[PDB]
Parts: sequence; C-alpha cells; structure tokens
Amino acid sequence: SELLVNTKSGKVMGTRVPVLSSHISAFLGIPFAEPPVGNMRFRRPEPKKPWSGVWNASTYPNNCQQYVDEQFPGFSGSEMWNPNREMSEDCLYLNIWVPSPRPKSTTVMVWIYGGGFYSGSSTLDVYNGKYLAYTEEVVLVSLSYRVGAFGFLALHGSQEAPGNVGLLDQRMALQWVHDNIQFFGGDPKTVTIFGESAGGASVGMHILSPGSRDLFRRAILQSGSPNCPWASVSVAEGRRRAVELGRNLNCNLNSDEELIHCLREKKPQELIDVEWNVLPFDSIFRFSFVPVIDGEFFPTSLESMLNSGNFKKTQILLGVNKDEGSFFLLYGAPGFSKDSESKISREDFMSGVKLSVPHANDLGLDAVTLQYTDWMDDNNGIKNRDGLDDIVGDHNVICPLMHFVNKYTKFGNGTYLYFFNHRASNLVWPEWMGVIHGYEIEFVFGLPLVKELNYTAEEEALSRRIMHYWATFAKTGNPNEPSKWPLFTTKEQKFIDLNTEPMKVHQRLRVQMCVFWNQFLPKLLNATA
Amino acid sequence: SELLVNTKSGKVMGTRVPVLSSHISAFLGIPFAEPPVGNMRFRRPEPKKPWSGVWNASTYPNNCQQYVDEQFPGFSGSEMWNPNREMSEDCLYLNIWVPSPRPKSTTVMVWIYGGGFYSGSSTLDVYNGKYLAYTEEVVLVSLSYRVGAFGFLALHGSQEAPGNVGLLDQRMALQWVHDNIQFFGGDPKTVTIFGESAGGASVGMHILSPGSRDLFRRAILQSGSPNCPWASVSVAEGRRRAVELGRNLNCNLNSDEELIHCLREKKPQELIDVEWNVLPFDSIFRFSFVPVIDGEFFPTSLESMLNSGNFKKTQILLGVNKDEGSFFLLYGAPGFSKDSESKISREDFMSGVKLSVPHANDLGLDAVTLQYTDWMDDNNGIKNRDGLDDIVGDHNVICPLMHFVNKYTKFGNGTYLYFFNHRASNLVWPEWMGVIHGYEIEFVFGLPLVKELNYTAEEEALSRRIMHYWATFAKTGNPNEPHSQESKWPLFTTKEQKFIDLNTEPMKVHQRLRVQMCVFWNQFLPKLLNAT
Ligand SMILES: *[C@@H]1O[C@H](CO)[C@@H](O)[C@H](O)[C@H]1NC(C)=O
Ligand SMILES: *[C@@H]1O[C@H](CO)[C@@H](O)[C@H](O)[C@H]1NC(C)=O
Ligand SMILES: *[C@@H]1O[C@H](CO)[C@@H](O)[C@H](O)[C@H]1NC(C)=O
Ligand SMILES: *[C@@H]1O[C@H](CO)[C@@H](O)[C@H](O)[C@H]1NC(C)=O
Ligand SMILES: [Cl-]
Ligand SMILES: [Cl-]
Repeated sequence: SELLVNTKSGKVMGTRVPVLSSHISAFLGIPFAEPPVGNMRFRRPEPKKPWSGVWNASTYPNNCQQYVDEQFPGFSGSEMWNPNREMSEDCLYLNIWVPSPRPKSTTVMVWIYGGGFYSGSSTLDVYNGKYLAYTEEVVLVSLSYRVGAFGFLALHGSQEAPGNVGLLDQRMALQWVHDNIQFFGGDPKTVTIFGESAGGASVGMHILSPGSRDLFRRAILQSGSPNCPWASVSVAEGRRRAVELGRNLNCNLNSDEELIHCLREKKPQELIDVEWNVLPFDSIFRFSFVPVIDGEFFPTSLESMLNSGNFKKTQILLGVNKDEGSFFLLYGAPGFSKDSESKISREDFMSGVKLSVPHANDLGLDAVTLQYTDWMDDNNGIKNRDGLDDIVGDHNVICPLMHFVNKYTKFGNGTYLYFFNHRASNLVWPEWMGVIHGYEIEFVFGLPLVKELNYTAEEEALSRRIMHYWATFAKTGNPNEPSKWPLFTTKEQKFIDLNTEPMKVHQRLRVQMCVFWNQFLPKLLNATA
Repeated sequence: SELLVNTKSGKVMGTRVPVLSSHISAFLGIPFAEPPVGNMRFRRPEPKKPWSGVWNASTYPNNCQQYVDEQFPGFSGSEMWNPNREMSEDCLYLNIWVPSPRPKSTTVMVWIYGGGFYSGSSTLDVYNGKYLAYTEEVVLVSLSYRVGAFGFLALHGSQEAPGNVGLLDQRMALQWVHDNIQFFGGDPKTVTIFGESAGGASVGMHILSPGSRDLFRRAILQSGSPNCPWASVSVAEGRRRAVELGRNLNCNLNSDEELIHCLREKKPQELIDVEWNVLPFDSIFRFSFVPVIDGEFFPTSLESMLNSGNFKKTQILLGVNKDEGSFFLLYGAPGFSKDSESKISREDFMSGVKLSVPHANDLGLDAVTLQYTDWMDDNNGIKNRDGLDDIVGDHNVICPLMHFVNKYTKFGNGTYLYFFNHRASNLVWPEWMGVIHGYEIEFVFGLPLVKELNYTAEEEALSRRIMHYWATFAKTGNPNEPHSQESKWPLFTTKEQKFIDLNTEPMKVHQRLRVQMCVFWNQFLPKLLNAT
C-alpha cells in the first residue's frame, strides 16, 4: 500500500489526508528513539528498538515536557505556540508528509522547531507540512527533541547528563532520515535541514559539528545562528546552572551522580517550575538550559571553528525578520503592553537596556544607550520604544547572524541572504510589534494558501514564491529557477527584501549596528569587564 | 587736546585717523608693563614705571617673539595671521580707538587675540579697531601678552617661572584699563572682554580666576573656552615640557634655578626653534606652552570650579564656526591639500583620528572611528574628509564649549549662543575647508564695511548686525535692542538650550547644538578612557 511502508525498524501505516482540494500521504508520530524516561532522563538518545506488527502512524505524537506560556489566556497570538498535545518525556518522534503519488528519490526537507531550547512542538498548526510537501513536491519531515533541563542539563565529565542531548536527539532523527527516507520516496543524499530561531541555531550547530555534517546536504537558517549570545554556554556555566537547579529542589549536591539521581526522581513539572531560577541575571532573551561548548559535539569554541573554516562547506540560505525583539520586550521589559502603543519613558528605556544586555558593565550600557538614543529628542516615547526593539533584535538575532554569514561565506559554496519585513494583514498582535519573530514561518509552510485563514492574495503570492525559493534552493543549492536572488559575497554582500512588493536588492544588512555589536562592544567588554 | 591724554603713568599723544568718511582717535602702543627682558624673562609682569614727557602713541608697537608660519610663502590666507611688525621680547603694549568727539562714559570692549597661546599680534589688519569703535561708538582696546615659552614656561614651585604669566600680562592690561580708561572716555565699570580661540579660552579663564573677576563686566567667547583639551596642562606636564625644552638646548637640568638661568641666556629664536619638540605625541591642535592649573591663578580643577559655580556670575555671549577643524587638518594630517578637494582614503582617515585624539588608547580610537564612520560607505573620500573635519572641530572646540555653556548657565545671569556658518565670498582658502576657524573675526571688526575689500552687500549687512549684537550686548548684557522689530536672539536656557545661526539669511533659532556628538565627547569618551 501507499500508506504501508516498511522501515529498517518495523512497519508503519500512514494516512491519506486532504490538502487544497486534493490529498497526500502523512506518517505521524514515528519513533526514532527509545523513550528517554526514568534512568534515561538527561542521557544521550538510544536508537529505537525494532517492533513487530504495524505501527499506527495516523495521529500526532505527544509534545515534550515544557514550560507553557500562560501570559495571555485564550489569546491566539501566544496560544498558537503552546503544546497542542499531551506533554510527556516519551516525545522523540517524527512526522512525514509525502506527495501522492509517492515520488521517486525526491528532495527532503527536515524541519527543526525553535522555542529558545526550552519549548517547541512538531505538531503545531503552523508546522503542518502538507501544503509545502504538496505544493513543492518534496518529502517534508518534522522532528522533535528534548527541551529545557531534559535536553540540556549539562554536567560535563558525567555520562549520565553530558549536555547537548537535545542536539543529539536531532542528530538521531537525521540519522533515521538518512537510513529510512528512501522508503518514503526521499533522497537521503539531497536533504535540507531548516529551522527558525533555536531551530535556526540548531541548524547552524549541526553545520559546525563533525558528527552531524554527513547527515544532510544543505541548510536553511531562519532568524537564528549558532553564535547567538543566548544559544550556548560554557561547560562551567552549564554546571553551575545544573547545580543551582538541584539546589532549588533541595537536592544532594555532593556529587554529579547524587545530584543526577535526585533530579531523576522529580516529576517533570517540578523541574520546569524552577527552570527560570537558575539564570545568572534579570534579563530578557536568555534561556536556562541550552547547548554547551563541550569539546565533543563542538570540537572547539564556535568562533575559532568559524575562523579556521572547520565546518561543513555547502550552500546556505538564511535571513531575519524586521522586528526580532518586540516579543521579548512585551514579556519581560517595563512599559510594554499588548493593548497599548507602549510609549517608553526614558526611565523604562534605561531599565530595558539593562535587561537586554545583562552581561554588560556600566560603560557597556552607556555605549549601547548612546548608540541607540537620539539626543535631540530623548523623551520621544516612540523612538525609545523602537530603539529598545532594535537593541534586542540586533544584539540577539540580526547581528549574530550577520557575523555568521560573513564568516561562513569565506569558506562556503554559496550564501543567500534575505530580510523578511512584511507585516501580515491578519496579525493579532499590536502594530508597534511590527514584523514579529517567527511569523515568516506561516509563509514558509504555505498557510496563506488556505482560504479560511483569511490572507490577502498578495500574501498568498509571497508565500508561494517563498516556498518555491526554499524548495528550489533545497533541490539545487540556488533559490532561483534558471528577478534573481543575488548570491551574497564577501565583497558585495547583497541581500533581498522579502515582501509583497517587487524584489529589491540591498547591501550590508544593518552594517553600522553590527560593527558595534560584533566588533566594538565585544572589544569594550574584553578590555573593561 | 583730544589727542593728548594724561594717564596715571604719564602723558600719551594719540593720532587722528580716517574711518569710513569720518575720523577717530587712536592711541597705539601704550605700554602697560615693564619690558619682560633679561632676568625678567618668564617672570610675572611688573607695572610700567612712570615716564616723563609725552609718549608718542601714533604707531603700532612690536609683536611678541613667536613662531612664524611659512607653510605657504606669499599666501595671504596664512600670512594675514603672521606678525606684521618686528618681533621683540619688549612687547607688552595696548592700543586704543576712541570715538571723536570723545564720549563721556561709554562702553569699553577689550580684544584678546588668539593663536594657540604660541602666537598672535594685536596689530593685525583684521584687528584694526577703527571700524567697530566708530560704528558702534565704543572705546575699543586691543591688548597683548607673551606667548609660547616666554608666556607659559611653567616650573611650579619656582618664582622665576611660575607659569601663566601671559594670562597675568592680560590681567595687567585689564588693570591698566580699569585705572586709566576713564581718561579716554570709557567706563571702567562697563568693560567687555572678548577674544577668539586662545583668546576665547583666555576670556573664560579670567571668568574662572578670582584675581581677574573684578576687572570686567561681561564676556564674549568666540570659538574657544577654558576647558578645551589644548588650552591647559597640569603642573607635572608643564614641568616635563619645560625640562624637555632645556634638554633640547643642552641646558643644565640639575635645578629649576640653573635650568631657568640657562634658558634666560638663550636668544628668543633659539627657544622658538625647539618649541614644538616638547609635545608628548604626534598630534594636531596641541601646543607646547599653554596655561597650567596651578592652584593659584586657578584655585582648583577647571571642572570642579564649573560644577561648584565658583566663577564670575554675569552675562556671556559665545559661539563657534561651522568648520573649526579644517585649518589644523590642512597643516598636519595626511591627504589634505589646499589645492585639491582633499578626498581622504580610509587609511589616512585612521591616521587622522590618531593624530586628532593623541591621548586616546586603541579602544578610544575605535569608539571615535565608529562614531564618525558611515559603514555603508567607508571609502567615500568626501565623507571621510568631512568626518575627520568634524572630529577635530567637535573634540577641540564645539563640544568643550557646549560643556562650558551648559555648566556656566546653571549659575550665570544670561547666556547667548550662536553658530557662525557663513562662508565669505572673498575667501582665498579652498571650499572643502568651509567656515574656517577665525574668519568670523573680520565680520566682528567690520571689515566688510570697507568697499575696497570687495565683500558683498549682504556680508556688509551681516557685519553691521554682528557688530551691533556685540556692542549692544557689551553695553546692556543683551544682544537684542529692547522692543525692536528685528528678530530676537533668545536666551540660552538649561532647558530649551536655544541658539541662533549667524549668516546672511534671516535668523533661525535652533536647539541643542550638536548634542549627539557632544554627549560622546563630553560624557562617553572620557569614561571610556578613564576605565583603564
Ligand atoms: C490508529 O489510532 C487511531 C486512534 O488514535 C484510530 O482512530 C485508528 O483507527 C487507528 N488505526 C488503526 C487501523 O489501527
Ligand atoms: C562551489 O564549488 C564549485 C566546485 O569547486 C565551484 O566551481 C564554485 O565556484 C563554488 N561556488 C561558490 C559560490 O563558491
Ligand atoms: C610721532 O611718531 C610719528 C610716526 O613717525 C610721527 O609722524 C610724529 O611726528 C611723531 N610725533 C612727535 C611729536 O614726534
Ligand atoms: C540676573 O539677576 C537678576 C537679579 O540679580 C535677576 O532678576 C534676573 O532674573 C537674572 N537674569 C537671568 C536671565 O538669570
Ligand atoms: Cl486544507
Ligand atoms: Cl577706511
């Protein structure tokens, strides 16, 4: 049968599903690992033992145990990112959408959800892969991985909680694709991994890791890069946060073994309840348990790997959204609200930059402040608001990504950069938030093609060209089918705008601010902090 | 006789001179101190001992011994600033222009020339005071003071070379005015001191120094203020440069006494030929012998006095020119030429910032560079030229002055700020230089009123309103003539921070003169360099 597939670990039965007055095959909740429960908590994933009989793959799997956002109850803007299935530690599964009829060795795209490494689910409505797999004729896979302490508690030296297991979960799903995608009509040789934010940073990390390099052909990074300030920690910081987590739960701290044993006895929700208490500063856009630079998954520091060219050489397509920081200001900075224009006073501004650049000393805060304040109108609440918004986005997403793109292009085989700046006409968030972090996703997945979602015809057109750019790039390493999307080069540094208007080519995306964040501030902090 | 005046030191005989179809009385080269020669070189000035007979005051006196610029031989643009009279150490004289018929108790304005404290002369053509004295009916006085090592060699502790003697020369000229100006029809109670650049810094220093405060009513500072990075040095730096001077002349450096004695036996030109070698680093807009914070002429640090309000509280009128730094880039930075557009390559821009900010460490240099570079277009030679121009002007003149104006206004009794940005039609310098340092002076002195000079009619009008603002301010403490139809120059207040543009176009009021850059220069950079 078309829905009955035999994989190297057993048989699986999919389901024919509707998609734009038609149908395609979908295999939901396929296990690619053994359930990480009990003694398995905090440990590297183990290949899923082969089962007999037919695995029912007609419904979405559980979502991993995670912090759940309750800020705005009932609000669709925030609720659309929360788990839409039961949460469980038994969550390592993948989903696959296959064109119907089943293609012959077609391009494979593997989605990696974001969520700051503390959240995310593969089953969200916006991650439904039926529109993209169908419209672009590609086999679309969405994997999952452990988040929060469950996937990143790091006690370097130990083998019970080595850290980065969430990345290893991802790597194993990729290994599973490499080994089984051919039975679904996919070409294990032409696999493209792509993800947004933590997903984008994850993609970048696999590009840098020797152990992941041969598990994919090309990469797409959306609003995230491996070198982001919030994307990783040192082994030492990882350890203190782990110890602090144990302290918060009255754990025995005499040894890694005792701490770990103690933590394995706690119910998932107990860990999660205190997760945020281990952060070293009052801050925004900073998450507790993230990847650690251990010398194993990552040979050396991320920077040295970028400089020496020690990473996978291939084609990459990446970009950022216009207003990456608004979401985090709304949730953690004083003066911001979802129901007002959020004019920011001078005082709140100062509090805001402190929260945005937690690691900075006073001279560093003055530099940031000076770089983003218009002293001919320092009491303009709109400028103060937009100024803060730029600080968070530049420092956390845009500039770290530009640093990555420039380093990568020295050795890469092709870079395509984009700047997504279209504010969806049906957004439920306030205007001041602008082009929000993560909202380019619905366009990549083709949600504007379903009429009941009330998108405009130009938005549906944009989505189609984005999907086509993404899929064409995945198939050939070039988003253009022989308005050309310029190749980003060390010399020209061209990039395109991604919106409803005709394609425009620009150069040096926010170069002034990125010189500040990538070269000046770091130098100032190393010489005075 | 209108030309025969008897002063507290003896009789003086002036001369009648032509001025715009009329006539005015002038007393040139009136001595106000004893000749600072021989054993008196480096010493505080001493009152001119009384003379008998009539002192012929019909010609300009000698100019003090100073470095002479020979960069462009024959070029009027630079030569107009060089000594136009023989140089001598015997140079403490003043000049006076008195309206005819002689006023009864009229306003007095005392000019203090600039020249980085290493040059200047009260006898230049641009300082001819007959036009302003005649046009605004004021008694105009131009004084002089020792410059270079002669006026600022400083060996703290010593009484032979105390330092700041050039500032003391100025004070003595002021004391002379206070005691004798009434004999020329001037009011000792209503004297206004004004000077440009080093002269501007001097004016602000007399406002700061307790011993100078009672010698004048108010002040005008043009393109210069006391807190400028080049206007003063610490006792230590002063001593180091004095010793380094002797070293350059193979002097006995065992004691200030011998060092001084050695230096006193050298010919003037000998000291001048080595003057520049004592500077700490390669730089632009830095001069060897300038005032020193001695705890005497200046009770404490300039910054502390400004914060405490420890200074003369009165009315001040001050301002700057749009392109203060071009002159100095031309003379000492690579890539600049008076015969080309002077487009600067990124390489020379970098060299330029180091020269311009000599005391800054690498981190400081990077902050300056980032602050004045448009990274979307870093090879645009024009943007680099203008960026460097702005750096020099902002660091050395504009921002130090804004710092001063804001501090002073917290305690002052009225502040008026201007931004001079008119490029003279007959300027011999290249256009890239814009509104050059010191070229607002010719407007202040009414040169545009003399037709053979070929200024435009609009420039004559600008000069007349500038002279009127200046004189009306000196007379009343307000540049504006009460209830008049003409636009009004608003008071600069700590809150609104208003100022006006001074050019041939109708007045425009603005706020926060270059706040962005001055926040960087006055607050951020100092903290960055102080860090470590
Ligand atoms: C798979 O499980 C779902 C229940 O979640 C059920 O409705 C469906 O019939 C099952 N498929 C088969 C044939 O077992
Ligand atoms: C990619 O590699 C091929 C093969 O060496 C080379 O010819 C091509 O120029 C490269 N493309 C880029 C943009 O680096
Ligand atoms: C004063 O000096 C001038 C300049 O030489 C001369 O013309 C004039 O006759 C002199 N007056 C007397 C009384 O000597
Ligand atoms: C100057 O001082 C007088 C009284 O001494 C005061 O009335 C006046 O308001 C002051 N002027 C300004 C502008 O500060
Ligand atoms: Cl549908
Ligand atoms: Cl004349």
